[PDB]
Amino acid sequence: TMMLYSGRSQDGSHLLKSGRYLQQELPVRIAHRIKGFRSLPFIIGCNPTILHVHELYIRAFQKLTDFPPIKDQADEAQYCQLVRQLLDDHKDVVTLLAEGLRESRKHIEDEKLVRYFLDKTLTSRLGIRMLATHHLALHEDKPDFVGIICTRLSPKKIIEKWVDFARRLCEHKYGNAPRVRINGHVAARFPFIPMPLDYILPELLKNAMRATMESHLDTPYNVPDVVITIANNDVDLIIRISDRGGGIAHKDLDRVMDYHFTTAGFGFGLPTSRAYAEYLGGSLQLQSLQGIGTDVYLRLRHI
Amino acid sequence: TMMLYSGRSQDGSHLLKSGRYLQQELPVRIAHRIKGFRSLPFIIGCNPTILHVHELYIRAFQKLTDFPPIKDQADEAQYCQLVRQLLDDHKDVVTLLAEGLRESRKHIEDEKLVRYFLDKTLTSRLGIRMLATHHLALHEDKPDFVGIICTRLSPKKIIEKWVDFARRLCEHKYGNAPRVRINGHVAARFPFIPMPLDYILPELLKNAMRATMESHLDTPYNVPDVVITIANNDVDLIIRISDRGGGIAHKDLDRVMDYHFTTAGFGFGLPTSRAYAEYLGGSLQLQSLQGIGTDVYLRLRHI
Ligand SMILES: Nc1ncnc2c1ncn2[C@@H]1O[C@H](COP(=O)(O)OP(=O)(O)O)[C@@H](O)[C@H]1O
Ligand SMILES: Nc1ncnc2c1ncn2[C@@H]1O[C@H](COP(=O)(O)OP(=O)(O)O)[C@@H](O)[C@H]1O
Ligand SMILES: O=C(O)[C@H](Cl)Cc1ccccc1
Ligand SMILES: O=C(O)[C@H](Cl)Cc1ccccc1
Ligand SMILES: [K+]
Ligand SMILES: [K+]
Ligand SMILES: [Mg+2]
Ligand SMILES: [Mg+2]
Repeated sequence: TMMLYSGRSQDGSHLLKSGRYLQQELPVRIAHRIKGFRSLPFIIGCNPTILHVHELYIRAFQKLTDFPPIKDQADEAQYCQLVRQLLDDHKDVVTLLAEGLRESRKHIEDEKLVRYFLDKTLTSRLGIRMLATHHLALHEDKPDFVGIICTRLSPKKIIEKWVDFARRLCEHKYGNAPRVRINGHVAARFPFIPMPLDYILPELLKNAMRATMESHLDTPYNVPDVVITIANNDVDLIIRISDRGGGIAHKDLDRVMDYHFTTAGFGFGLPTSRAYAEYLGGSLQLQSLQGIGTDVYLRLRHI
Repeated sequence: TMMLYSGRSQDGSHLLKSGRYLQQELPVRIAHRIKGFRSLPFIIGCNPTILHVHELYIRAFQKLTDFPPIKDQADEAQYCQLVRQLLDDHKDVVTLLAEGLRESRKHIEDEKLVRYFLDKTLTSRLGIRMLATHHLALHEDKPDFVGIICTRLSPKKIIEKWVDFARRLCEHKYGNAPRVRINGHVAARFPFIPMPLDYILPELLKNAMRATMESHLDTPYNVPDVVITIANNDVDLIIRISDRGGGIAHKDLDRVMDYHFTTAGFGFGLPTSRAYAEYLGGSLQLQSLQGIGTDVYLRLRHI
């Protein structure tokens, strides 16, 4: 449904076609988000933070539609400025929704409703930001990238990037962090879009590390490694993240995938990651060994 | 629904109550199996091997109902002889059903039907044999057993028993076998009924070993270990069997749980194991890392 244009061209004609495609596509997608807010239960839609986000989307739609049809490179250039502005203006939207919904959702009893709204809203948003960021990136001169598409992504490398990140957060909080071993198809390289991994990987790694530290309070200086296995085949990329952090309790298991649920970010890591994975044609599955640890399986389809 | 009597008594009164319970229970359960055969699609029910099994059940029902009410230890003793006879007469039933159904099932188009019949038939049969074997075992003087209930089963020990068994089959066929490492709650001991593990474990181990050998045809002398993790908590026992045997292909994944499906026993290992696990209140789940290996998770509820 959403096209990431991979074409390049000397005169910069492909930038024009891309820009014109965005211009047709973005207002429509934003209008769908606005309809989602309009259909929220009244009591939730009246929450001042939800109203703020609703108004941001209306404002986005207005600016996008106010922008004249792109006729030349000069126009396309100014359109990119608008798109950059909107991307920035909306950067905290996930956090505002989480906040606005936290209490308000407790009112209504159809708890399916908020899950559906958040799944639909956050995944459409991911898709919108991918499209827009892709267009902007077409102007960049990065080797191994066409827009936001890496032509030879290494799962091992991007995993290591987020491992370093998560380990530093963990070390800050607990004074130590599990080491991470990576095995399986460590030398794999293939065309792939980093952005979803950039959201999902740190969420899963933070979870695994927290769980490991909290279950080893007596030996923070000596905790079990987290073990990550990469499997690359013609159909999908599988990343298994296995910890010895004690598992997800039976009493918690049916709730960990709910937005807002946490035993402690703000309980969004798992449901958001799963929503993103499925949006892109993959999945996120959990296997809990209560008393031992948890295996988390991220699957993403190849391009 | 099915009670395994754990009571013991000096005068041998508990043997009488147990026997009388069997006498009430067995004919009813067998009649249900007979109704299952009666409702099989005509073309399948007419298969001579299916008819043979159908007739065995009728004959079982006749003998059980022909047996007079148990009034004393002398009677109970003779009833045990009948039960032993029937257990033996029916020992090859799974194999006969597999054979009788193999071709005949291809006729009818509702493929849900055979799955349902086999799930229902095989699990009811497991339950019946557990009840009967339990009663017979009440006469035995084994330490750590009440009937077929082990009062302090070690998952590690019973796993090692079947590991040795599977490794010998594997070595016979391929000239070598993966080593198996066991980790997690290796010292766990708890009350538990071995019989279902005795069916399931060798099936899962044979699968893992076959997969490992067939994916390492160039280095049969040096193959990846199978790794088994035990997790014991207050709710269930989890046994994870992880291999590096290349995984279950995407094109096969939705078929491996079908009776008769095999890429090579006779394609019964997985569906039978899952049926047994669920019958007992647990589950059997597969995680395939195509190109790398497979994790199989057996969960069984504590007693
Ligand atoms: N690897 C894991 N081991 C144990 N528990 C986990 C793991 N991953 C997630 N959880 C549980 O799931 C809950 C929800 O996780 P998440 O949605 O990422 O939100 P948060 O981390 O903000 O609590 C966590 O609070 C934790 O209880
Ligand atoms: N651990 C495993 N690794 C790879 N493939 C497996 C594994 N376990 C089962 N399979 C696949 O599932 C199929 C069905 O298995 P099963 O029901 O046990 O029957 P059988 O072993 O008789 O073929 C196997 O033929 C094999 O292709
Ligand atoms: O992040 C958001 O919530 C929106 Cl989709 C940002 C946006 C980007 C491009 C055009 C319009 C809105
Ligand atoms: O294995 C079988 O198919 C039956 Cl349940 C054997 C049996 C055992 C006890 C009483 C009747 C039948
Ligand atoms: K959550
Ligand atoms: K099968
Ligand atoms: Mg989290
Ligand atoms: Mg098998």
